[PDB]
Amino acid sequence: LNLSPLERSKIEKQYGGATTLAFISNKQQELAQILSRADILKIASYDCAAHALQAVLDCGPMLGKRGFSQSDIVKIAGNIGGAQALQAVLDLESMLGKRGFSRDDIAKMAGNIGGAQTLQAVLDLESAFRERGFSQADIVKIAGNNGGAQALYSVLDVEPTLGKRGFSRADIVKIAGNTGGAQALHTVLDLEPALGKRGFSRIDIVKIAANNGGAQALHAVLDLGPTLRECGFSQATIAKIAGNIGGAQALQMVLDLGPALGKRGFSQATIAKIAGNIGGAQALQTVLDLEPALCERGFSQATIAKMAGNNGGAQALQTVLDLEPALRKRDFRQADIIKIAGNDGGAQALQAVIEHGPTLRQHGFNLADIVKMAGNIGGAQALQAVLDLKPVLDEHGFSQPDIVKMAGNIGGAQALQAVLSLGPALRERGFSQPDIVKIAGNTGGAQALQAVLDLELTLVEHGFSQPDIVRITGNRGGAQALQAVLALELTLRERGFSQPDIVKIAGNSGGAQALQAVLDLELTFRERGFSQADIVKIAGNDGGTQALHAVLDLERMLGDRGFSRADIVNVAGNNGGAQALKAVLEHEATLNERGFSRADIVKIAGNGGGAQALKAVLEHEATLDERGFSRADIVRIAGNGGGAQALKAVLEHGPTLNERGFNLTDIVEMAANSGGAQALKAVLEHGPTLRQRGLSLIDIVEIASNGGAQALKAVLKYGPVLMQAGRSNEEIVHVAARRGGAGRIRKMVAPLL
DNA sequence: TTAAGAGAAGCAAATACGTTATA
DNA sequence: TATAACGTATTTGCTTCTCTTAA
Repeated sequence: LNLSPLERSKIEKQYGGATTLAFISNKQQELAQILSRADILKIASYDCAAHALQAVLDCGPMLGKRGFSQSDIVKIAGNIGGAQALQAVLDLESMLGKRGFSRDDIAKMAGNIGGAQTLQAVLDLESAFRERGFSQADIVKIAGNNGGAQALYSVLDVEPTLGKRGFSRADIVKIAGNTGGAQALHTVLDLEPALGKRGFSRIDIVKIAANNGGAQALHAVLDLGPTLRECGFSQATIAKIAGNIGGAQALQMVLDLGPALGKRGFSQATIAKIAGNIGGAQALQTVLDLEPALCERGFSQATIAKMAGNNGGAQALQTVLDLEPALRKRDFRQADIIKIAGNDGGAQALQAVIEHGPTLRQHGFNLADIVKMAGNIGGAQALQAVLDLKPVLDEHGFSQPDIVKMAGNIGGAQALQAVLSLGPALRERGFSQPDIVKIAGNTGGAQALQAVLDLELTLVEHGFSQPDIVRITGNRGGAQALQAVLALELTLRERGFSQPDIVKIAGNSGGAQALQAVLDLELTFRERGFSQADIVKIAGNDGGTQALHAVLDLERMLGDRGFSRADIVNVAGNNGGAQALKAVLEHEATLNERGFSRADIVKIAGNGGGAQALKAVLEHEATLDERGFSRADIVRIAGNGGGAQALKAVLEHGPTLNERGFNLTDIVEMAANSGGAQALKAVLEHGPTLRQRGLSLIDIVEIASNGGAQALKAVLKYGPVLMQAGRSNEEIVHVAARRGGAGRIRKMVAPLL
């Protein structure tokens, strides 16, 4: 084996690694019979691998046949004391088997440090976790971390005393199910009293403690807690910082760095938002050390605080400091850069962009696509998976946008494999190809495709159908919703609900939480009393359960400020309704002062984004009066989805469009639609060209308000071509000035291109 | 050599909020 | 109008590396 002198040193730098490097290049051929070159080098990357490699050749073959996988074998031998843990499978892989333990089960105990004497700790307290309430499953999760024998021997010791102290058995498990959990428990048993007497909830104590190094986080609260409060930090905010891996390091780093960041501009809420992830301590230190080099490249400190405000943000800030020059010397705009690094693992997505970006444009993909596939958590995996799978997907008959669809969401790497693995089978069930692309086309897409295959048969008989199985999953509800439909549609079919009802409530992101939410709330709603249609209206949108709970919490106060039932439902019955309902109560005061009636607030709030639109009607209503717009006009412009954006647009492009010849009434008609901000934008930049081509002012206004930005961009691209082919201006305008005008125009060109 | 523990980075999935385009 | 279809934020939950301390 020709080891690159990099590969060598990575073996030699281990405690005993000199002895190992001899051993591998002595018994090459033996080892070659069980291990790949990768497997070897991975085993040899741990302290004393000489003895671990010898333990693969003694116990490995005699474990291929005891029911273990070679992938499992490596994960156990490759580790500190990995030779003891492998010895301790051929020692007791049976006394555990004789007690109903899987192979993945035994593998999961041995595949961390200390694995050997944890296996024999399970062997002894399978009977004391038994007559204790604890399941066999429990035992494994606790023991699936480094040295979980400490965790086991200690759960048995703290459970009695804090079983009777407001802690679930599945809180005890959350705490001990982490490397260094013995510490975690023993630190709780001595600190939850002092923490209750400081206003910290029981749930909070759980979260603070249920990470690696939970014990350090727990003292750090009793140490820096009070001192953090007298800086401007909530007990809510404090427990969010400490609720992560290295909370003790994030807290301490806030103190050390906060007042220095709080003078560089960084608001205390921004700072915490950065300190509130894993490695929050690292981000903080990195932000303060890369502000200027970044302040001098076009990065606003709100933009800087985004890149820092995720997992491994410290690594994001640096990979951008170094590679913004390169990617800007490529064709990437600052906002694209921030998308590809403003995610967890952004440093990786970035490097992956350079590493595959050119090779991808060659494959067919423009840069809007590459930013879409990289602008996700795990975008590095996403781009790499698109390469390796590209020829395959083409064979299976998938469009290029159909690739960027599946690849464009989180876990897109996974989604692509799933449509190769599953999918050829899914046709046999009777699903369409675009039906399949919908299933794979959202987050958790790989997961959904499996769920469909597992469940669709039992579902169709249960009184549902494939078309509204596609509906439930293409609409983001996913695997979770399909499992929840299955297990709940019976309780739901005794409480009075219909199938298109159950379909509607499932057919949204979060729809599994909603199905259960209705079940828990439907009575109290009916008690108040809203009808079933109301419950379904409120529930059947993204974030359903939030909306259902907010109504119940606020229906009183709203009815105390002039608003009717049918008002509350209309404000609740869109995405963000929970948000829309809190904003009504908070901005209803000054909106009555500024000339807006009750039914108007409902008009402004009774769409998705109602919280934005109400706030936006609080900002611009002064300076829209002094431009000439009536109150009634401000209500039309805001009273659509995206209302907030269309009021910013009427401000921003309003004047520049006046010169061009558009009257204020015109501006209103173009802005008073879903997408109005874009209709104005498009008229702004494409209006003058269309005027040079022979189109009326009135023509442009007719298209922009029927119509829309899309229909204008289409007249723009193909108008000339339709003319050359003998179409008239009057034709092209009548056809584009309606709903789906864009598509109508592009169906009119097509026989030409 | 083997354990124990602590911190950080990255990946995937689920859920929540918002904006646009389409009859 | 209601909804399809995106675009992103926020939240949970791992697995995997690296690193230190300790015996």
